Amino acid sequence: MNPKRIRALKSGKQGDGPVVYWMSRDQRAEDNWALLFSRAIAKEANVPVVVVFCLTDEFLEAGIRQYEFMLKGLQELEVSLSRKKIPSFFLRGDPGEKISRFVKDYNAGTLVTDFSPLRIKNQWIEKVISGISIPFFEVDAHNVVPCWEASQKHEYAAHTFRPKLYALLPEFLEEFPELEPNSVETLSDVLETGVKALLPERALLKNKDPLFEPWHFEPGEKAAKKVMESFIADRLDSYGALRNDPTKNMLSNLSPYLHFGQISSQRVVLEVEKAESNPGSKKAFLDEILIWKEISDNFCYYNPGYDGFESFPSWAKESLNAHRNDVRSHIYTLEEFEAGKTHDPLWNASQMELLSTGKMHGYTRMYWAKKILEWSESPEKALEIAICLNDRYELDGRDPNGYAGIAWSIGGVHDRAWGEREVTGKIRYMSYEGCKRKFDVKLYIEKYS
Ligand SMILES: Cc1cc2nc3c(=O)[nH]c(=O)nc-3n(C[C@H](O)[C@H](O)[C@H](O)COP(=O)(O)OP(=O)(O)OC[C@H]3O[C@@H](n4cnc5c(N)ncnc54)[C@H](O)[C@@H]3O)c2cc1C
Repeated sequence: MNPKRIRALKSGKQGDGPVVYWMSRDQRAEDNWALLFSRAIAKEANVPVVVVFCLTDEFLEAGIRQYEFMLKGLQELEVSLSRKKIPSFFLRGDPGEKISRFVKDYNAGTLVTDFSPLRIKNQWIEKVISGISIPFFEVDAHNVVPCWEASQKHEYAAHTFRPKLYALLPEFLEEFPELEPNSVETLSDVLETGVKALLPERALLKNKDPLFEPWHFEPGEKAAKKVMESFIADRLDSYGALRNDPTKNMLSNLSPYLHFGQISSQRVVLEVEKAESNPGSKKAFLDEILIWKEISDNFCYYNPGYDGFESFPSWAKESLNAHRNDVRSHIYTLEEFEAGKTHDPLWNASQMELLSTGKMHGYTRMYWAKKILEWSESPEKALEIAICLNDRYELDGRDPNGYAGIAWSIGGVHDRAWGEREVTGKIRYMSYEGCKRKFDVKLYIEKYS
């Protein structure tokens, strides 16, 4: 148990009651350092470990697709924690008021949470800390190398992050010890009432018939294991050569599970490393799941304004500002962008895939966010438009990967300066003709009418 994984947010009188794990990011029972450390703290005090998960007033900003995925996995997680003699409690309200009241009504001895770098979690922590006196710990249960330990500053490129992370990989890439067992209404009720509130906001194709297709990704820890095994056995060999072809789904499709913490990324990394495949495909996949995923936490953790023009690199701010007054080829409102009402059939196909499946191909994720920059009055409104559609419609959205990916596409964050254009300046450019050379755009457009 590496102590560099756990940080202290409040040092108080170490309480005399159950250690409470505040699940936020990692919604799984296996391979969870926050769950394995809380048990270790529990055993050192002879008190049973418990889990509390808060259902917040911020789900109504997303849709049914995200609400169902999370709650269905929780129903499976609740059963799993029961079989390990850990009781799971679910509260519906403000985490600051709900958690503070809970630790008092149950005589919590120690409080543990998993690590999110997002602004909304720092908001919740501010409230809880001001109303509790027991010690408050957090564990990075989502990154292979803990976010604060990998780097002490914000990195400007991946070629600088890849040595700093791989030099610490032997310290932190290791097997999970098992979760030894211990010595506010039903979830189905909450799913029922939540669906009703969100229902008249459901995305609808034309009229009546809804747009989302929930049969693409089953939620839960067990489904994620089947996904990862199917990727390694069937899709890992050709990852490095086919990841950039949207006509073929040769990606791991792990992001909906990764975002909700329904499978630990290190569990993925251990099995990839031990498996024989195309060595280049292994090299390409490991870079995405270790370098680019864990640098996204670094961007969000070390930039308080990660979702604004303020966090862009200086060369990109200077270039974009010099082109704010250029004429734009087209301008679309958010409502037009949502429905896929653009003059680009490649963009409209990309939007239609997101609406239908809640997951959009990683390659077109760059084209789709750069045309938003090309068709917006200012880069600021483009950042808002890109954030709005991503968080609303992506299964894996509302994630540090999303903001880092969007900041990469719009402001060149973790990228370099390129040849100047109008409107977009030095930012990397992706043309309609360029995508035709790399993959058969005809099938992708037809597949999503
Ligand atoms: C503008 C934009 C927005 C994005 N929004 C999100 C998002 O909200 N949530 C999200 O999880 N990913 C986002 N992605 C990152 C990336 O596209 C997805 O991780 C990936 O496409 C998800 O599908 P996959 O699991 O089949 O990827 P795979 O090719 O199978 O890679 C596996 C994992 O590596 C990680 N990864 C892969 N590519 C990237 C990347 N470019 N940056 C960071 N991590 C990466 C992902 O965690 C991914 O799950 C975004 C990318 C861009 C360019």
